[PDB]
Amino acid sequence: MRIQHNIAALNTHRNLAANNAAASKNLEKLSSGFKINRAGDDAAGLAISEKMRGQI
Amino acid sequence: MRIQHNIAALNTHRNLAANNAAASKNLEKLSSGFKINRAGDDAAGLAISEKMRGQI
Repeated sequence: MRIQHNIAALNTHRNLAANNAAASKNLEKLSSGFKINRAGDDAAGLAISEKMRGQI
Repeated sequence: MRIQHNIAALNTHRNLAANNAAASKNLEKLSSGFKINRAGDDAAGLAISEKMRGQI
């Protein structure tokens, strides 16, 4: 309730970690120049891109 | 009745001992930072705290 646990700081830490992760993802997308670097980014579209690259 | 026994002082001693004990309990709770240091403090709540700690 008072000392042993400070829940506001925990919530703030969570949100801070999430924001840092999102910024890191954006940095990856900007440095790479591609919007899809992993399949977790977009599954339907990775396959399409690979087939289109083969066709090109 | 007059000399051999002084009952007011006995009652005062009892109350003094009780107050000292309560103050000591409060000191324990303040130094520890926890409201439940023994099961005599609270039985239903010790178990809940332990299960919640395990889950955390």
